Amino acid sequence: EWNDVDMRDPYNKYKGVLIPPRRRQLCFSRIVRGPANLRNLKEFKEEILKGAQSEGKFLGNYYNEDKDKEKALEAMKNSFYDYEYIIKGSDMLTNIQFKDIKRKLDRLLEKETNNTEKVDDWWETNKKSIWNAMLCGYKKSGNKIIDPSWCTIPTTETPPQFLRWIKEWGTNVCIQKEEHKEYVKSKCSNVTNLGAQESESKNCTSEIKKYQEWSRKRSIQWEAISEGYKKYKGMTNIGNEAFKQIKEQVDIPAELENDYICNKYKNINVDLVKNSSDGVLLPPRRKNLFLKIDESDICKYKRDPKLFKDFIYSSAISEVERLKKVYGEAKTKVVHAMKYSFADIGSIIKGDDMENNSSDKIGKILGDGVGQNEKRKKWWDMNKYHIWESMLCGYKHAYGLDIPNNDDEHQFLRWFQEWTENFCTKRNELYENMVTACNSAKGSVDKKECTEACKNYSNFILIKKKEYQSLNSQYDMNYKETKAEKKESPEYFKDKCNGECSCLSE
Repeated sequence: EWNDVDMRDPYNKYKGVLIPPRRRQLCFSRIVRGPANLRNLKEFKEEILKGAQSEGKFLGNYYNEDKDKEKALEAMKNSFYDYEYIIKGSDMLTNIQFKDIKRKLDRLLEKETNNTEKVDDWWETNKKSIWNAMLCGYKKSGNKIIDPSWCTIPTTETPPQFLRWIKEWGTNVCIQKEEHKEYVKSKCSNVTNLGAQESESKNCTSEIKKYQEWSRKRSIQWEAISEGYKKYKGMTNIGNEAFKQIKEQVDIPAELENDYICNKYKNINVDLVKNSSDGVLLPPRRKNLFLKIDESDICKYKRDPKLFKDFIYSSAISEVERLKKVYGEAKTKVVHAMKYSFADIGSIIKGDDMENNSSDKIGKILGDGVGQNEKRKKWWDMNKYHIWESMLCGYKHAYGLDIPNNDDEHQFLRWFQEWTENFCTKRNELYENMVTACNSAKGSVDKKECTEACKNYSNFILIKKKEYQSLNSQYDMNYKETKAEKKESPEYFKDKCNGECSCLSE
């Protein structure tokens, strides 16, 4: 059981240390101390060896109790890490006299003012002895790295003790969280079927709710331990909120009744907007999209998908970098352009939209179908999340989080919505320019600047019909019998914005 107070009381240091439930209970065969005054260097070494052998035996018995495909190895490695910390603490731990008195007696008996190098070498010798305690054990008896007639794992080098403790705590907390998630997902897995009533399996939700609060108890506790580490360091989610929140799978029945990660983008480092249109218009981004065909990596994609993934990552990073440098400085228009680029990339990578090179690339990489891109959809979602995190890091570094639901809509419909938005922006800009140009001004015209001011707007409106013509063709795509119209087209345009379609379809 998670006994926070039970450890806090004897610790008397306020540190938030919580051992796992399996590592906490005990094996009672071991005795805290045997002989009272029968203490000698050789006798003390023998007693420590016996304790280590017994501990290994109980670890093996527990692993046999588990009998898991991979949990056994994780428990084995954690046991070695914990015992290594205990043996080579070389500092103050939660031991009354388990190490201090032994070290004092060893230093007093070995020689007058014995050095700590002798104790360190003795500890390393004990580690070697615990490694060799198998005594050429049979392959069947012990489970280790599988080799012909020799099932053993190589010795693991000891990293820094501070980093080693950080890693052990992280692995413990993670393993706990995956185990809790597996337990919650196993039971009450099916919620879509007969999930209208919460009382049918409400308990399961309560369980996750309990887990949720337990997760909270972890979070603060984790923070506490972090603080302690800050003191001792003296020389598929978006952020930490996901740890406190619960998976979306439970949201269906749950309806209401420091910067190390951010440095990965840096570690992985390495006129289009002002172009004027001259039967289908060319979008400013898709016209100069970075989708160059590389025939030198065609065979590599078939041989090692890893190279293809690395190429995809590099291309995405380069495209996002060039886009951010070419956007400008205005926050709102820059974010709108980023959303437009994201929609364009999602559409292109789905293999659904007039481009032959993209279709050939998709076919060569996987030979995708006409419109089946579920794996492509998930890949696009992951790439969008990665690009969003990279852009957040870039913006934070340049100037000192969750993706909005507006961009999460269908890419095909969002693409027309963003056309409507940019058309409205252009209309407003032209209106303001024409009002400011010569509105205050009044046979032959005296100022030639405004002779071509308003007319272009009409020509632009003519382009509108062309777009409307394309819109008409787009309507033909929606006019199809299958899902011909979920809700009326002009009213759909009006309601497709959260206040941004007031100037749209007016």
